[PDB]
Amino acid sequence: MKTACVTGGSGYIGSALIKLLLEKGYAVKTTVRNPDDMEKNSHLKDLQKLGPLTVFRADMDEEGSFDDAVAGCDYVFLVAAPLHFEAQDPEKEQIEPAIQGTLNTMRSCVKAGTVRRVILTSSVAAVYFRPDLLGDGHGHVLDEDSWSDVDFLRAHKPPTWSHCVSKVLLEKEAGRFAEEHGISLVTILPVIVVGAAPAPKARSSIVDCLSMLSGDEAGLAMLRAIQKTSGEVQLVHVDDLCRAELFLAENATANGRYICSRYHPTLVELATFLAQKYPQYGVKPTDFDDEERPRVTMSLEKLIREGFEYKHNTLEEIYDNVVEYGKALGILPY
Amino acid sequence: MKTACVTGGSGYIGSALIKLLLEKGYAVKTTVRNPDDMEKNSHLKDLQKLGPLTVFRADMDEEGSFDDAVAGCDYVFLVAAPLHFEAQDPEKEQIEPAIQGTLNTMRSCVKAGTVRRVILTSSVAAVYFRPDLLGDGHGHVLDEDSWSDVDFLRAHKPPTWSHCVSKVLLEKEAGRFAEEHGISLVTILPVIVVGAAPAPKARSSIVDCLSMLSGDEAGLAMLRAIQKTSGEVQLVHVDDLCRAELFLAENATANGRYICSRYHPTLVELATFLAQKYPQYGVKPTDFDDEERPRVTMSLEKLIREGFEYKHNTLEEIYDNVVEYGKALGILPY
Ligand SMILES: NC(=O)c1ccc[n+]([C@@H]2O[C@H](COP(=O)([O-])OP(=O)(O)OC[C@H]3O[C@@H](n4cnc5c(N)ncnc54)[C@H](OP(=O)(O)O)[C@@H]3O)[C@@H](O)[C@H]2O)c1
Ligand SMILES: NC(=O)c1ccc[n+]([C@@H]2O[C@H](COP(=O)([O-])OP(=O)(O)OC[C@H]3O[C@@H](n4cnc5c(N)ncnc54)[C@H](OP(=O)(O)O)[C@@H]3O)[C@@H](O)[C@H]2O)c1
Repeated sequence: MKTACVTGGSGYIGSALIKLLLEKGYAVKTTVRNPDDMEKNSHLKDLQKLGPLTVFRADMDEEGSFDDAVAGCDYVFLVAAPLHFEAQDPEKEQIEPAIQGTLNTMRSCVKAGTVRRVILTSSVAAVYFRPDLLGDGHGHVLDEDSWSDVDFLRAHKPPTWSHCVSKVLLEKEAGRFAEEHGISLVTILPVIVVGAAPAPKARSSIVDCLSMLSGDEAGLAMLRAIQKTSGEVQLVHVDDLCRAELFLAENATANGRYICSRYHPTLVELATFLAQKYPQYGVKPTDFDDEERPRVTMSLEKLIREGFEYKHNTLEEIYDNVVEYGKALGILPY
Repeated sequence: MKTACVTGGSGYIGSALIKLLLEKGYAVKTTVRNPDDMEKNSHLKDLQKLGPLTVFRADMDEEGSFDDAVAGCDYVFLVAAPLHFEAQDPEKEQIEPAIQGTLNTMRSCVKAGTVRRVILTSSVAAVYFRPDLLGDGHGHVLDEDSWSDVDFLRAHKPPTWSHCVSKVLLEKEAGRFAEEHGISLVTILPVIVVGAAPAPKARSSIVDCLSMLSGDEAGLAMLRAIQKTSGEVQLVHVDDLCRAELFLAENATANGRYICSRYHPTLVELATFLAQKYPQYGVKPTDFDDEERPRVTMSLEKLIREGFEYKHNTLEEIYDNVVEYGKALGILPY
């Protein structure tokens, strides 16, 4: 019956979203950059056994190249994103591409004429950087009215500044475009995403949410930075994120942007849980002892108030299947 | 003018609910056991300044004494309840009287013929005691389908077992009665209640939530016992509880029982916050350095799902005015 597009079928979240859509009885069109690279897209053949799944070549840097994948779709899920933070001149090799790639895909949706709603996958990176509140000494519950401070980040350019900036600006641009062209756009703002997916070359948050077990120094540093800034980390199961995305597509009254987040542990509480459940990795929870900081946390109320239900509600349920995914991926050594 | 009854106007929560009802424009009737006790009831005279407030003499052990107080009321808020003590026969001295006193007030509610809805104040004490969930070493989120285990509590009679049993059995019986007589009954289930109220002789949870500042040994043990069991405590501001009670009376869709809770700190997080904001009391957060424990927490979703909004959402807003209240009561030395 209904048809939907997912950009970046080879991606972590995009692969998970394709599965849900097929299981839910959708015809699905997805885009990858190199449909012939079976090292990254071998899962697509398996996913085709669940329902009608069509693969298209596309690149956010090639204008109009999403025209065919998005043609005929009732819903489009803008999941793919550059995400190459790297360095150099981020304003031009990260921020401007991200903004333009988003507008590229948006134009293909207007040219299709069929798209009843675009669902954009942004990030709480576009929510949390509030230099008027961080450093306050007080706790804060941030909601969807909160936007990361682009001006402050451009001025001081702290590490990873271009990530929050890309997300804020691509979302503002996509929203204006949508209003300009009369197309319905809804945005979901995930926290750290945890869980298994079909993608065979996923890295992304799997590396970070598993870093206590692998000892990956970049994942560990990313977790500690979030905790020192917000007094906690925030986690959501990929399958809840996917269901929330589909929920926003299918509920007519859905409107605006939505935090998607479920469990907010401190690092010592997360490490204690992993050490007890997976002792083979030798986690030492005291490695993560930290002061009790004021909590700058994410409000969970918007999706809930509108009738959505998370199914992975405890730490145990959020980590129900990610460890085996990391092992299969090679992210974990055993 | 809509009219509502609040049982136990001398009490902590009862007084704050009276105050809310008046500000919202209700005609309020309330009960106490000695209307002439102006030391204990001075606030009832002060509250007549903000709206119509009539005081009656009633006792839950005295059949029919609530007839006049609930007569002509659209809503009846059953806040009053006998306080817990340690009895040689908690079945005859506590459990059975708690049931009967609840049914006593229920009868007056039908006999009045006007009562559109009864709001019962129970407690998460009727939710949390789940021997499997508490003992299995895993985290859990309890919701409104969870009931404290009466059979287990009777079989093994841990200290204070009769409190949870009294709340479960009286809620069950009140629900049976309401069905059998055609009166709408909604039940609210609060956690530890924090904040200033009009009552001049209030103790209850004010004692417990200030016990870190006061040194009160029974309060500190109460907090520590909850942390030992659940890995945390659960707090809600008395004004949100009062607004939630009113919300459940005025929304015809409301149905069943509702947890009322908002902020769930560990003891060391609560002590750290109090030490930093109230140094004059010499709180030592390290006194609460617990190994931590699996977290058996409360679901907040039911009231949110049905449209209710909490106003005290950070730990600091939950403690926005209770320290001054404990001083005015003499619970806090200075
Ligand atoms: N995972 C989390 O914890 C998290 C949290 C918050 C927000 N998000 C956001 O959710 C989205 C999905 O992220 P993810 O975790 O699934 O990471 P991912 O596995 O790296 O997915 C990124 C996708 O974008 C594709 N892509 C990048 N540049 C492209 C381009 N120029 N043209 C076409 N495709 C391009 C990638 O394909 P190639 O590999 O072929 O380049 C890939 O499929 C992202 O927008 C992320 O920023 C994720
Ligand atoms: N405060 C919390 O953290 C919390 C948490 C969960 C549930 N609750 C429940 O919420 C309700 C209000 O509690 P509270 O904090 O406001 O404690 P409270 O200040 O002690 O109020 C309890 C009231 O019950 C009245 N009462 C006791 N026996 C009575 C009787 N035989 N007849 C008539 N009245 C009687 C008492 O009036 P007298 O002075 O005349 O005895 C008293 O005012 C309670 O049902 C409690 O179980 C409170």
